[PDB]
This record gives sequence, structure tokens and C-alpha cells, in this order.
Amino acid sequence: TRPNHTIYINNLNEKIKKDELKKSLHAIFSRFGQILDILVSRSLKMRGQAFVIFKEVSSATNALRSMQGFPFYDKPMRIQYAKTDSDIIAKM
RNA sequence: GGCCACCUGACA
RNA sequence: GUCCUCUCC
RNA sequence: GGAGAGAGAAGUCAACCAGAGAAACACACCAACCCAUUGCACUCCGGGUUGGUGGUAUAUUACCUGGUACGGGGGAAACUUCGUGGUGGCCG
Ligand SMILES: [Ca+2]
Ligand SMILES: [Ca+2]
Ligand SMILES: [Ca+2]
Ligand SMILES: [Ca+2]
Ligand SMILES: [Ca+2]
Ligand SMILES: [Ca+2]
Ligand SMILES: [Ca+2]
Ligand SMILES: [Ca+2]
Ligand SMILES: [Ca+2]
Ligand SMILES: [Ca+2]
Ligand SMILES: [Ca+2]
Ligand SMILES: [Ca+2]
Ligand SMILES: [Ca+2]
Repeated sequence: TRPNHTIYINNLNEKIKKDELKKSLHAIFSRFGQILDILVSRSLKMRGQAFVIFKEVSSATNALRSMQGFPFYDKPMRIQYAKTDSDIIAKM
């Protein structure tokens, strides 16, 4: 897929509560660059997933390459660039 | 007088 | 206290 | 969204009005398990089981206290006590 500011992440342990997953995710990714926001929803269609929006595309790349299959809550993280831009980035 | 169904009516 | 419709704001 | 109206589900109730007045059911939210989901979103939001919490339900049907229209006693009388849906069927 085409590199993007946001990285789509799935195959995350579904049992983890929303705020906690969101905090861990931030910690693990901060090192790659500033993070404008992190979307996480536990709804039927969105659970097990999360988009992490980076201020700089380059950051999304390193993070993607660096954390592919990383052990997170006992499940290897699957990461890809987001198909389209997230509002925040588009409306900018 | 109970008990089940239904009927009508009250409540909503 | 749900749900449907109608009117009005 | 909010304010009325109508009809109405579930559920409680039974002449009737008034005062007190729960429960039941419906709906909402929370938690814990279980089932399902590998899902690319940016308007929240899958199902199920237990338990819990909530509402101008601050409601009203039981119950209670007053009387009311009929019926039962007693009393000359004043009055004082008792009983109050329709149909079929089943349990003495
Ligand atoms: Ca920060
Ligand atoms: Ca309304
Ligand atoms: Ca009914
Ligand atoms: Ca019933
Ligand atoms: Ca009252
Ligand atoms: Ca009450
Ligand atoms: Ca499974
Ligand atoms: Ca599939
Ligand atoms: Ca959109
Ligand atoms: Ca949603
Ligand atoms: Ca939520
Ligand atoms: Ca319940
Ligand atoms: Ca209740």
C-alpha cells in the first residue's frame, strides 16, 4: 500500500480496554515522531484495530518497518499504511 | 373462592 | 418510561 | 431535540371517586463471563446469560385510609357494620 501519515494497525488483543490500549500504543510509537492522535474503537467493526496519525509521513514509515509483528498484549501487531488520509490530515 | 385461557375496561 | 403515526416549535 | 395527540406492546389490576402507595413490565447505563468478529475508520452503537444502578415511575393496578352508587345484618331513628367485572373450562 501507499505510504501515508496514518498507519492502520490490527490483530490487537481485543480484551484490552480502550483507554489503556490507547496509552500503551502511544508509548510504543512516540519514539518515531510526534503523534497528532490515535483512533481506537471497540465497536464490532472497529475492535482489534487502531489508526495512529503521525505529524510526519517519514515517521509512519520507520514505525511501520520497526514495529511489524511486535509483541503487544500477547499478539503480534500487524501494521500497514492507511488506505486513505484521516480527516485531520485531509482537512489540513 | 381459587387456577389457565380469553373478553371488556383502567394504568401507559 | 420502549416502539409507530399525527400536529406544533 | 423539545411540547402536545392518538393508538398501543409487555405487565399489574377489577364497581366508582379521593388520599396515601409499592410491585410487575418496558427502556437506559455499568460489570463479569459466553458466542460472533482479522474488521481501513474518523455521527455513538453486535448478540446472549447472570448481577447491579437509574427515571418529573415524583406513575399507578395490588394493599391501606376515606367516602360514593347498588346489595347483606342490627336499629324506631341518628346510624353502624359487611359484599361488589364478562365467557368457557380445570382443581374439593
Ligand atoms: Ca505528546
Ligand atoms: Ca418525544
Ligand atoms: Ca395488555
Ligand atoms: Ca401472563
Ligand atoms: Ca401520588
Ligand atoms: Ca410512589
Ligand atoms: Ca474466535
Ligand atoms: Ca472475513
Ligand atoms: Ca468519512
Ligand atoms: Ca459507532
Ligand atoms: Ca463507547
Ligand atoms: Ca435484567
Ligand atoms: Ca426496578
